[PDB]
Parts: sequence; C-alpha cells; structure tokens
Amino acid sequence: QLHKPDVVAAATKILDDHGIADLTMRRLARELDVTPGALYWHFANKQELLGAVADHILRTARTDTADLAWREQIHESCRALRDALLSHTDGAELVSASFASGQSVVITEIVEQLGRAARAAGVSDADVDAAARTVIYYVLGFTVDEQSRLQWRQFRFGLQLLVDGLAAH
Amino acid sequence: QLHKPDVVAAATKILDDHGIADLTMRRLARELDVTPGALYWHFANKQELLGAVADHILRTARTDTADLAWREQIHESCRALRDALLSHTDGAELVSASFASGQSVVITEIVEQLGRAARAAGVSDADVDAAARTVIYYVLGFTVDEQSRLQWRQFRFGLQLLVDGLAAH
DNA sequence: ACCTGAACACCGTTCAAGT
DNA sequence: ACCTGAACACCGTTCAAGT
Repeated sequence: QLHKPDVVAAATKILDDHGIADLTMRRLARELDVTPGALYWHFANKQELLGAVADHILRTARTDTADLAWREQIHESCRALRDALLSHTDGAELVSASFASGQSVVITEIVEQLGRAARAAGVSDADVDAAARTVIYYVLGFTVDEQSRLQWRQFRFGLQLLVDGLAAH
Repeated sequence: QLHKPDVVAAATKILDDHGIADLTMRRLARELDVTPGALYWHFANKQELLGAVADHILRTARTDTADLAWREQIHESCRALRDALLSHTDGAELVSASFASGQSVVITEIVEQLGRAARAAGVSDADVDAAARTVIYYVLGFTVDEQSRLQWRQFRFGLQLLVDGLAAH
C-alpha cells in the first residue's frame, strides 16, 4: 500500500542521488515498482509532487525566531533556508521552482516569518509583502548560483545590503 | 538557406505567441520547415538556442548610463530590463533560465553595468560582483512572479531597499 | 479505493547518409 | 557545408479496466 510519504521519501532519494533532471514521474514510479499512472491518484501532477518534495526538504529550514531581534530574525531565517537547500542536490532549483509554482506551503510560511521581521523593522503595512518577497528572491537566486558552481559565505554581504535597505523605514 | 537570426526570430515568435513551454526544438523546426536535427548544426543544444533568444530579447534592455548618478544608473538599468522582459510572454523565465545556464552574454553585460554602479557607490572591489548579482537576483525573481500573476510598480520599493543597503558603503 | 495496461501526444539529441 | 531520415532513449498525463 502506497502512501504519499512513501513517494516523497523515494523522490527525495532520487534527488540526492541523481539530481533534479532525473526526478521524473516515470523514474519515480520505477523506484517504487508501480505504474507511472499510479502516482496520479495521490498527486495531481508533477508540480504538486515537487511541492511536496520541497516541503519535505524544508522541514529543517524552519527555525524559531520570536525571542530575537529583527535583524537576527532575518539572518537566522536566511541562514537556515540556505543550509536546508545546500544539503540536497539541486535543492535550490527544486525549492525555487515550487515557489514559482505556488506549491510549497512552508516557503510561504518562511515568507510570512520574514514579513513579520520586516514589519518589526518599521516598513509600512502595505509594503511588507514586497519586502519579504525581496529577501527570498535574493536568497533563492543566490543559492541557485552557488549550488551550480559547487556542483561543477559572502551570502552575508548581499543579505546585509537588504537589512540596511530595511534600516531606513 | 537557414541562418541563426532566422532561427532566433522564429523562436521569438513562438515565445510571444504560445509561451516558453511550446518553445521546443521540434516545434521550432516545424515553424521553419526543417528537420529537428537541422537546428543542431547551428546551435549546440536547446540551452545555447535559448541563450540566443535571451540576447535578442534583451537587445532593447541596454540603456546608456555613464553620464548619470549611481542611483539613476541602477534604477534606469533595472527599469529597462524589467520592461524588456514584460514585453514577451515568459520573457523573465526565459532570461532567468539563460542566466542560470550561462548563455546570455548581455545579461552578463548588464551585471557588469550595475557592478560599475555599485563600485561607484563605495563598496569595496572584492564585493562588487556579489552586489551586482544581488540586484539582478532581485529583479529577475520579481519579474518572474509579476509576469506569472499578470498572465493569469512597487518594484521600486524592493529596488530602493537595495540602493539603501548600498548607500552605506 | 487504489493500481495496471496501454495508449496519446509528445520530448532532446545523434548520426549515417545524401546534396 | 548544410540538411534529411530515422532512430535512440526517453517524457507527462489519462483512463478504461481490473482487484
């Protein structure tokens, strides 16, 4: 009997072992000894499946940050994210694609978490979303590039550029 | 007789008309009445072809910025980029993918152009590259999200956050 | 409910062979 | 030089039918 965490575990193993291009619905059915159209009972499509793989990826990226100042909130969040991504082959491409799809709920949670920190820094209520997104655009972009180069930090510099744009309200 | 600008013109028409998912080597050979393995004489692969399509996309995004202050340099560059991208279906996904591939020479030119502006603002010589990349991570991320939502600004807010992180040296 | 069989409509890339 | 034919080794998704 096949259950969703079966699937996500197996696809994660494919990602770690072979990269995001070898993560295909057919190959994933091959590692579970099932028919490719089996997976479509549990997931609506490869997008939803990859979003689940992103959530499983990022279970370790959520760190508690409420008893910390609004700069340590940001830095600590972004550090935890980047370290969750750098721990899986093409982790940052996968999570970035799920964020552009709309299929990782915890990447949305992390954007809420840093939106709170942007608020707590003085930006107006109507510009909070824009800011938080700004931050994650940066760290997703950065880790994609970084994981590229590695597979063939001064992360803090680019991040501090943003926390300074934020210092001014 | 088939020449590279033939190809790039035709693929651009496919992108405008149908989106980046319908831009496939086979479909592109179909619009040129050629065999799919014809395109592989002129381009090494779909990556190189898409980089060429990105360069043709971004011929309009280069604006002259040497007789302007280092904030108008940034704002003007980023405005020109975002407007070149928003003028083509999935323009920002295409250009973003070519930037992650390493196959648009003018996206590299734009990163040089804003690297100069970051220099001219006081950041150290060893942190210039990091900064410029930071900027384009932001505007590529932003326009991807924006073009998503449109197909189904407060750009300036996120950008000013960065030019303020930059004000401090 | 949950999965198989089998099809539908495609992909990128290569490469001998023709002109 | 530049292109065709034809193959190689794949894709995501659907859906009747079985259990």
